[PDB]
Amino acid sequence: SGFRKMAFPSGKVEGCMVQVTCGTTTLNGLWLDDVVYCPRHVICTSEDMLNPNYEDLLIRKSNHNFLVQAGNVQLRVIGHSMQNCVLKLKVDTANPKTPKYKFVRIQPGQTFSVLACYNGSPSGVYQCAMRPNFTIKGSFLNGSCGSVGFNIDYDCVSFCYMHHMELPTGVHAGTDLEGNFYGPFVDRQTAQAAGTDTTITVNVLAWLYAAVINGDRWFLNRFTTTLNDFNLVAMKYNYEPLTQDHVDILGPLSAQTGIAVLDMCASLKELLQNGMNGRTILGSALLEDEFTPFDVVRQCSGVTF
Amino acid sequence: SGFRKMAFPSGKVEGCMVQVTCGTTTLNGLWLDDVVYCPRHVICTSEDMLNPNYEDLLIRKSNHNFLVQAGNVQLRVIGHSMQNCVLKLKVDTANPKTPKYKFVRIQPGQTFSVLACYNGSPSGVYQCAMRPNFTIKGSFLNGSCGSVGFNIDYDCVSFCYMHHMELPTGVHAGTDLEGNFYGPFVDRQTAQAAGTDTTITVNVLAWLYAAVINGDRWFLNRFTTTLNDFNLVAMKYNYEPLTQDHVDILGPLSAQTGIAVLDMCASLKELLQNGMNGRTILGSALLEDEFTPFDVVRQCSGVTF
Ligand SMILES: *C(=S)NCc1cccnc1
Ligand SMILES: *C(=S)NCc1cccnc1
Ligand code: NA
Ligand code: NA
Ligand code: NA
Ligand code: NA
Ligand code: NA
Ligand code: NA
Repeated sequence: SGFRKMAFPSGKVEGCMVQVTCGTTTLNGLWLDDVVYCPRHVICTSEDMLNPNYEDLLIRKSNHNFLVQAGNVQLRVIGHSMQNCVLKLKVDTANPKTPKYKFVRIQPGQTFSVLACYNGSPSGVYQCAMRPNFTIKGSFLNGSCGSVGFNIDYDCVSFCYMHHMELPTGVHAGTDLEGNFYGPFVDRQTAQAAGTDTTITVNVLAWLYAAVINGDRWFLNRFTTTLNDFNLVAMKYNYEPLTQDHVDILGPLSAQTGIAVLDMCASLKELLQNGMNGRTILGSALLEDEFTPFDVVRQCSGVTF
Repeated sequence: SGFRKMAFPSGKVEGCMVQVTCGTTTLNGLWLDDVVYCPRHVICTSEDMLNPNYEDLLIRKSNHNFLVQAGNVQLRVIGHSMQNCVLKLKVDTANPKTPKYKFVRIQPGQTFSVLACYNGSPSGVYQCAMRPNFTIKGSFLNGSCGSVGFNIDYDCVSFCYMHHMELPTGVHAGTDLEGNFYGPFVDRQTAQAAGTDTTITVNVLAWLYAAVINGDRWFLNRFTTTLNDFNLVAMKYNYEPLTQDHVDILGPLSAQTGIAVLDMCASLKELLQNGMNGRTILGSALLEDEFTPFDVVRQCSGVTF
């Protein structure tokens, strides 16, 4: 009983974090096998960040200019290359703590854990979602770049995010581990604005299922709806449109609870139109959208790693 | 920028989790040096839990009846003893992953991270507070007993909680690592009710400081108050009384922001009397009370471990 915003256990990723310094800039790197991955903006001065030419800046850099430290211990850099917006630093030692891993590019609405790091050392772990506008709402200060986001499946870490940027509005932008930004963002200190941050409808529904499984049932009503009728209301409240693909993914929660997905949609429609009237669901006064249907099943069934 | 409910990195504690089985009951143990700590109710059948005599049940148990497994590998039990509500199982091997550690008994209002485990394996990590009624609001299923709560100071783990019980209301009870329950709870399946769950006022104020540091300032008003005047309002809204000790602990946040503690109290008084009028603070529609003043300073300054 109870339902919490839960992060994956961080130990497998803690063993991969290193410090990368180029000139006067220090941030974090990810050490997997004999490669260290980090944001390419490690090479930029404060002048440089305003309008950087990364290919031209990288000409003036050699292997020995990239200082990589794993705990108390210096790694030897034997190659470097740029892939999109990340640098790959080849080192002479394979990380002995390298977990089974994959690089995945996630979809908007997918969740992941962030291990926020400074100087190659972990500060804390929390759960994030990739927003529909391809930002994340993190907790990141200067020096946090190269911190990563991940999911675990038993013993295999799927890395999906590396932190690069804070926008002027205080939301966060970054890349997959191939160095491709999520969304239209660029690694330059220029005004970039995010688009509409819509609510992840399929995740809200999953969390309403989690609420029913935990005895918070006050919001269940006498109504049903259709995908087209629900979606007219979703559009008005800046919710993502629900598709049959989303209905299919919610099937196991529907089967466990005996509440038809379109019935839960009609409960959600009423909460949008009426508000919460000062009541809470699973200790929240807002509809929570950073749990996926997979997250709710995992937490409600006690899946381990 | 941004502010998140952040857990400590879990790796140091992941290395200490084991599985303990007695008869048909399996739960989690904490392996530090050559001792495994676990809830004494590991020895109880389902009949037994209704009215257990732990001393009498333990007479029928020998070292070889306690099955301890660390990953794929069986530990040899060479002694056992009961201390309050925990068993201490002496094993023939010191845990090679034993971190620097301490056992601490926390005060109500203090926060900690929980590593929720099943079968000795980690499921997830989240942040909790010790409530003023000495319950916690966790996420725990059957098999989660022996999961622990902890804080880290650089490289030293302070264990403060071991999970034992779910109350009929779905809140959680457990012990320190000396086996003394927090609150009046007992390790018996009998109806136990929690007292009033009051709000941790000093933590709400800390979070309002975190909000100002992050640019969420709409709630700051033109008023001040006194400790006695604020406390009349606190009592009416089931908030804990504020003491000068709490005012002193909030000093560094007051100094950083230039907002006098009693001024922030007057802002909080207005939020209690007026509500949020459908607005949010740091993405919450409720006043959050599970960040300590220490937690806010740590997160806002990027402290690592
Ligand atoms: C990374 S080392 N620097 C950019 C930045 C600053 C603050 C928050 N997020 C990213
Ligand atoms: C521990 S193994 N069993 C008791 C229990 C059950 C559910 C949640 N919390 C504790
Ligand atoms: Na990280
Ligand atoms: Na992004
Ligand atoms: Na959700
Ligand atoms: Na634990
Ligand atoms: Na307790
Ligand atoms: Na708080």
